[PDB]
Parts: sequence; structure tokens; C-alpha cells
Amino acid sequence: DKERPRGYTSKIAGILHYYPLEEVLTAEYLLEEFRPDLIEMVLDKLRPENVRVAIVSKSFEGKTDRTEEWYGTQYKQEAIPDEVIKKWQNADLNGKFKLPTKNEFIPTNFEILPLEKEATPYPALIKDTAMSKLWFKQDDKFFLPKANLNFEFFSPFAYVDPLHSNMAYLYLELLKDSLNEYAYAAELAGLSYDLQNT
Amino acid sequence: DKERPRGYTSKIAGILHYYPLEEVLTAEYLEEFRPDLIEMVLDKLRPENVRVAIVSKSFEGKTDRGTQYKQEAIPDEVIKKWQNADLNGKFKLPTKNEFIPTNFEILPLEKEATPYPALIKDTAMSKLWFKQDDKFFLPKANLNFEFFSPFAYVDPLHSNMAYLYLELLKDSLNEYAYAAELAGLSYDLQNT
Repeated sequence: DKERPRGYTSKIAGILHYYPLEEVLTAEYLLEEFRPDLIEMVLDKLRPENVRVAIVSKSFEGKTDRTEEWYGTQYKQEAIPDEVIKKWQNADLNGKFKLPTKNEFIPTNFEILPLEKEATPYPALIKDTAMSKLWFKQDDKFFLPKANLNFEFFSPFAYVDPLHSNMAYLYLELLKDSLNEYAYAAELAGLSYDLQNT
Repeated sequence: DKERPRGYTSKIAGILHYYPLEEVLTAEYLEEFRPDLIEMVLDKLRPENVRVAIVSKSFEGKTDRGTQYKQEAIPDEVIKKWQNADLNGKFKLPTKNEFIPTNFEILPLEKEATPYPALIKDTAMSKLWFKQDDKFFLPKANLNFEFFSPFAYVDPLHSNMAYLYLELLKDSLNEYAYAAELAGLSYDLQNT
């Protein structure tokens, strides 16, 4: 997607200190050398022996003995017991863990459908029935092989009272939580979605 | 109940022709038991003297006479079927009306009585407006309740359901409540 000018200039301005002139546009996207030694090198730092762990919870309220000076934040600091460390350094294979598999959602058809004879500058209502109103506009500007599909589903029972509103919400949260595993590949593959109660 | 003047005069003087002056007020409520007349009238409620009229759209087109209708002699065979009615065990005389009132005490006007209704309970669930009668002094009362719910009128379907709900409830109470109604105790139940 074409960037907003202010962000584009700001971002590139930041990264010019790190990359040759010729590569500044692509340096953040384009991978070129496969380097398993560096990947392994970084993996070697993710070890229980240089770890820092911080837990944030209201349950520690009153159970703390230190105060950060500048903001007033109340906290406790403690050494992790070597035995916990030891157990972690010996983290075993579980098998519940697998690498992900091939992302089947990767798009491969990028053809831009031709602009219709009868194209119009604003969206047109191309279907108008009791159940549904469909506004449609074929892209005549951007010419990327993408689309946006938006739907409002209307029902009076979504907002009749507080209880029903709470239920609509919990419903949609549950649905998203349940779709998440399947939808994530798609999201990596430049396909995302947004689902919320109104 | 105190009568409307027009109705009182109208009702009365329809009776002065039948009763001595002194009894005319009481003449219509309180007098002679006449089992011979009751049976006499019962002897008139017989199939050989009966008139039957059925009103139905199902007769549309089957008529020949502003109002369209058909007239027909009832077949004598039908007369006979009626004349031979046996006793049916599903039919019983009514029983004692248990709803008959017997306590007529007029509670004395409370010290804290107010001329208009007072709100005597004001909670999240319910608002109770109350007034003890300080005028009429008959041993009667009226109890009115509005039950509010948004789900009664949220959409056409729900309004229909609220209604059918109440018709079914009244249809089911009807048998028991009718006795109460004869005994000057009635009720009204409807959707708003």
C-alpha cells in the first residue's frame, strides 16, 4: 500500500543511517542471504541464564517493598531460584510443539480484472432485497490485486438491553478466539479480518 | 354501587306496576320460588320447538336471499337425534360458590390517611401506590398492576406472543374465575 507522505519520509529518514542509498526502499522487506549461523547465533542467547521475567498483576498490591523513583511504581525484585533455572535449562521435548506447516493461504493469482464498460465513479447499489442491500464498486484507482468486503448485519436483539449487548459481544469474542488458529495463516498471507459488535 | 340517576329512574317505574310502593326498592333483588314455573319453562326447551341460526363465511355462495342467507327446514331425523339425548356423565350441576364473600367489615380510616394516593413502597422491582377508601365505605377494593417489560413490544412477533400468552392464560383461568365473577369478584388481564 502507498504510504501517507509524512510517515514515508519520516520512516525512510530514520533508516537511511543504516542502509546504502540504493537499498533503503527494500532493506526492510527483501531477504537475500540465507544465514543459518546467525539464526542459530541468536537462538543461543535465548537461554534460561540470561533471562529477565516481569509479572504485572494487582495481586501483588501490598505485598511489595520497593518503589521506582521517577513514576512511583511499586514492585518487588527477587532472584530466580537456581533450581528453577536448572529445570528450565533442561527443558525437554514435549511433541505438543511442531513447527508450523506450509502456509496454504499464500495467494498466487494476481490478475487485475479489467474495468467494466459500465463502470461508475461512486459505488452502485446492485442488489436491493428485504434480506440484504449490496453496494459494489470495482476499483478504478489503485490497481493492486486486493479487495475489501464489509458487512453490517442488523438485528434489534443485539442492543435491546444491556444483557443482550453483553451477549452479542461475548458471542463475537468467542467466535474470534475460536477462529484464531485457522485465521492466523491467512493474516500472515495478507488476508485479515475484523469482527465486532456495534 | 350508587347508580347513575338516568339508569336508576329508568330501571325503576318499570316495576311499580308489579309491586306495592313500599317494596319497590327491594322488589327486584330479594322473592318467590316457583319450581312449577321453572319446569314449565324447561318444558318449552324441546327439539320440536327450536330455531337454529348459523353464521359463517363457509356459506358464501350457498345462499339465495342487506344480508345474504339461506333458510331450510331442519330434517325430522335430526329432530329425533336431539329428542333422544341420554344423560352424559360429563355434565354436573354446579357446586357451592366458594367465592361467596362473608367478611364485610369496613376497616377504620387510618390515622395517617391521605386524600390522594401515597407511594408507600418504592424499590427497584416495584412502586406501590395506595389509598384506603375514605368516601364510599363499601367492603370492596380495586387492585391494578402494570407489569413492564421491553420484550413485550420489541418487535411484531413479541407483541403477538405477549398477546397470545395472555389470551391463553385467561382462557385457562376462565373456568375457575367465573364462579368468582358471579360472586361480584372480577378481573381483567390484557397486553398493552
